[PDB]
Amino acid sequence: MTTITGVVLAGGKARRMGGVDKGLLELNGKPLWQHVADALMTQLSHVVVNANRHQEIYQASGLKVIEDSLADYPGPLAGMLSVMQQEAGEWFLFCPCDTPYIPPDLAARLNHQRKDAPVVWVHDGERDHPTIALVNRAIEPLLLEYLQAGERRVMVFMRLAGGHAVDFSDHKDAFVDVNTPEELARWQ
Ligand SMILES: [Li+]
Repeated sequence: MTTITGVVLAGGKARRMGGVDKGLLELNGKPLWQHVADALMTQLSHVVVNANRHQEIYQASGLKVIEDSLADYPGPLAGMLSVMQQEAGEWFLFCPCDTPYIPPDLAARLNHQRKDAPVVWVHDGERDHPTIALVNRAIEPLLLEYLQAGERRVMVFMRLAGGHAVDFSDHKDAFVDVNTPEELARWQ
């Protein structure tokens, strides 16, 4: 019913008994994934989270938790596909669980700059963030074919799908990512 579903990508696998659950690390008392979810809810009515560990903890804030298919495909594309297979609706705005400062015009600017492409993603002036991506439904069969072929590379896929980068270089620091607990400590 709404146009774009927001999706927080809070990782798959647990390729050694998980280890650190990055989405649940807390920034000012609030799990990183929830910072992302709250920022997406500012701009979108329907937001879900892809998480494959500690699902009960993710389920605590009342959002739908989507788990990866048993295919166990590699990398962030696997979560994107699992969500498209389990959610209706024509557009998805994906964002990883570690970029807590994403801006309230993320969806609007990506949509304004889509210019007929089926996929666009954020470029922050220094690097591509191909997992912060507005993706049309039509990408679902292409993703499934790519992952079934044994591929994993995210940027390569986004290029094959006919996507382009959208320039968010004017958004100072909105796309900083917190990759480690060590990094997290610096933003408290
Ligand atoms: Li554990």
